[PDB]
Amino acid sequence: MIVLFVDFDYFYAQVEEVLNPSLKGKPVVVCVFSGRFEDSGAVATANYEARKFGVKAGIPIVEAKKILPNAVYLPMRKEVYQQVSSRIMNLLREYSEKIEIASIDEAYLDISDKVRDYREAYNLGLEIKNKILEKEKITVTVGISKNKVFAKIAADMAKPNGIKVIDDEEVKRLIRELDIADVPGIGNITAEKLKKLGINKLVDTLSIEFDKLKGMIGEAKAKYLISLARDEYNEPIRTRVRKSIGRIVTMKRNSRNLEEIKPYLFRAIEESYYKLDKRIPKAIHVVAVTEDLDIVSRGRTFPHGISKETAYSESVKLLQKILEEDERKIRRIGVRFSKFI
DNA sequence: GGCTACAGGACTC
DNA sequence: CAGGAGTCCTGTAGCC
Ligand SMILES: Nc1ccn([C@@H]2CS[C@H](COP(=O)(O)OP(=O)(O)NP(=O)(O)O)O2)c(=O)n1
Ligand SMILES: [Ca+2]
Ligand SMILES: [Ca+2]
Ligand SMILES: [Ca+2]
Ligand SMILES: [Ca+2]
Repeated sequence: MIVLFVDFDYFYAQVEEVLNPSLKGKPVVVCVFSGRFEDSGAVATANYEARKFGVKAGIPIVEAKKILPNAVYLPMRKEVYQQVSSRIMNLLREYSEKIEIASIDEAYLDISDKVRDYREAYNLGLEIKNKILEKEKITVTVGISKNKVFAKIAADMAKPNGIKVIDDEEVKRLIRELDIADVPGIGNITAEKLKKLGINKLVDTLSIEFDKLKGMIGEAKAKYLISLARDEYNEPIRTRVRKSIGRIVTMKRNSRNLEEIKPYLFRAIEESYYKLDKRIPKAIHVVAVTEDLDIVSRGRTFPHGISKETAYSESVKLLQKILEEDERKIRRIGVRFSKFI
């Protein structure tokens, strides 16, 4: 199989640049203002200008400002980025029916039947990079390999504004050399408990007792890593269908007071229903982020669709449930709908 | 034993 | 100083 992965560069930031070219060349920081106090919130993402100085996704906005006080701080305008995204996804579909839109920012294309080899695949990569630049002036990075995991690693190595092919030999080389931390799906926690078994590379999973790998990191995860080490990994490119829709908001104040939280919970429901469009969920979950950043939740599945009214009442019951079974204070409250009809 | 629901865990962008 | 949205897996407990 031949997979061609497309990853838009500093997507949110670049879209802002396309809409306002004077930004070009400056450090741009796209932010999620929380509402609690001046500059409370976090960085959603930033361009390379800002990034090369340590301003990265997830850090607090005030910390970003300490590092880059004169950078441009823009509020997230997701709907805008989503519309530009949708248009680019449509361009990619001209290249293949077997397409997987993994996020607002990435897409996997199976071009096995469009191209004969990696040479023709690389060339198809330039063709795509060019198309997107012509139509939307967005630069992207193209990763190419025999499966989704290595096509993504390929792009991770070539961004930004790049294109890279990882043929069969480098796959073998990477299995040996590549820091297993850089493997998609392995975060700090997993990587810590991995690399602490001397497993620092994909190969190391082959020589360790299985019940043991699986003891530290779970079955699915160990099979995944091993199948990759054996160069026997295969996951087809697939149309993705959204399985949940939700909304979570940050309260001005942390609270444990039911009447004080309801307003937030209710607004989160309204926004959620809106996004459901015509989907009818059978399940609802009330999600709360506590005082200390711990996530708690209580849900319920119904044998029928959930009307907005039923969502309102059930959410309060679920919220009460949380309040009763957890003495902590809530800082963020929301809901998530799933199991659509 | 294994399938279901539910709640938490970990990860990705 | 700690936003937001969405996905997959696992441990536990009911049940067949
Ligand atoms: N922690 C994070 C990470 C990403 N984001 C959002 C979700 S999608 C948008 C992608 O922006 P981005 O900077 O282009 O992400 P990348 O790491 O792919 N940058 P790139 O090198 O272009 O692929 O960032 C976020 O809100 N919070
Ligand atoms: Ca990405
Ligand atoms: Ca990107
Ligand atoms: Ca063509
Ligand atoms: Ca990692």
